[PDB]
Amino acid sequence: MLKPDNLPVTFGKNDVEIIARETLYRGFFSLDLYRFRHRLFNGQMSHEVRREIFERGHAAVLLPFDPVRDEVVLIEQIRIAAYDTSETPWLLEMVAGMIEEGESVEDVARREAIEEAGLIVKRTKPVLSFLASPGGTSERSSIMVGEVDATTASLADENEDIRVHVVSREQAYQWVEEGKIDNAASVIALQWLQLHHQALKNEWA
Amino acid sequence: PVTFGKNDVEIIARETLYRGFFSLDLYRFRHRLFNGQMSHEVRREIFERGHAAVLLPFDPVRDEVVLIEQIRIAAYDTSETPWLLEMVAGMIEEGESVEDVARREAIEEAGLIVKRTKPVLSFLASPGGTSERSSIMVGEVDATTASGIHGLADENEDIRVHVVSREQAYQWVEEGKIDNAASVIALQWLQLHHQALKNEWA
Ligand SMILES: Nc1ncnc2c1ncn2[C@@H]1O[C@H](COP(=O)(O)CP(=O)(O)OC[C@H]2O[C@H](O)[C@H](O)[C@@H]2O)[C@@H](O)[C@H]1O
Ligand SMILES: [Cl-]
Ligand SMILES: [Mg+2]
Ligand SMILES: [Mg+2]
Ligand SMILES: [Mg+2]
Repeated sequence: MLKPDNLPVTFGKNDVEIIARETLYRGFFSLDLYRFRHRLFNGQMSHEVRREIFERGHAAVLLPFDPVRDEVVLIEQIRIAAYDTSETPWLLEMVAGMIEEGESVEDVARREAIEEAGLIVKRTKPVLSFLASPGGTSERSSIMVGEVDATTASLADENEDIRVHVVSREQAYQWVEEGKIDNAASVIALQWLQLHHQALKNEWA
Repeated sequence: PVTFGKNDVEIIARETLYRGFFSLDLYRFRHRLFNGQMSHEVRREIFERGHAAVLLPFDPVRDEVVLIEQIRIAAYDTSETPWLLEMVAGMIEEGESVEDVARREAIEEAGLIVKRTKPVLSFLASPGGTSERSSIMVGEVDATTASGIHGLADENEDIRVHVVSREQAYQWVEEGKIDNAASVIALQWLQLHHQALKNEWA
């Protein structure tokens, strides 16, 4: 038979038992309660543990990058939840969209690039996929870098709710360091780009 | 860059839809459009769970990182395993500073006594559906003493500590073996600033 998969952690998916899932509140996004038992590091089985989980979904995130002009296209839009801990709820972000049945991360990213920023992506490349806050939410965001021509930017579909900004990669990175760009998807994407722009520029050359 | 501020948004109401360990709130508001007019009323369901203090344990002398392992059941449906490799992290309670929480949780979750500490970055995990803000700090630790299982008994935290070189942790992030936001952000930051940090502390 097959050998088991290698894991970087101690226990795998088979070492936990999801006893039950109950909806605590059902709205656009449901807040659920998971009842489960899992192996402890000391070898013993746990009691039943209960956790409230915000079932948010799965998102596609696209970093529009122009390797020739070394620029990034950012979108400005309001994220009301940022109101209580930010100076302004209008954030500079990446192209993004929720992924539904039968859709791929790439399909959503390309479609969002057109709807939100009026950009037509060329080559795309998988970057990273992260869990926004796994202690309380199931959300998972997959990031891809999209090859674009920043000339075609700076009139898009959602132009009254979304404003497009074309800036140098270095300017964008600087804003992250200064804390002027602080939403997870953007920070991760821009740090990744700052760590890999040369190779990506040569790859797409 | 951004020009619209809080005066460009009219929060009509914030209602509590659900209140348990965490709360679920509804925001009813109007916000200005990029054509200058005000939007119709908009509703958004927001997950309110407080704010977090995150600590990246870094040994400048050995160039190693201390990671903690623990199960996060919310990762079950989209991950290969619910047990994640993460940074020390705690919920900031009533009037506690990011530093107090980060240093306290480091003892609690990993039994590490952090020496010098430095702020890193503060981010919003997902401004679209949650108000959560996580503030990351890097803490100087002696990795040769980091070990074993920890976590608070009364909270029922079962946490195991792992010590790996900084390069490995960074490669695991680019490889998707560490993929929770706080850890990814903290480790890419470390990879971008490790030489300057070693120079300062080592
Ligand atoms: N889903 C939940 N429902 C009910 N009780 C819960 C839930 N999550 C955690 N708790 C309770 O809080 C303790 C964790 O305390 P912190 O240690 O004080 C906090 P920590 O878990 O670490 O969260 C900090 C950051 O790490 C994760 O990524 C989170 O998303 C967050 O951004 C757990 O032992 C448990 O008792
Ligand atoms: Cl498997
Ligand atoms: Mg914790
Ligand atoms: Mg705590
Ligand atoms: Mg804790």
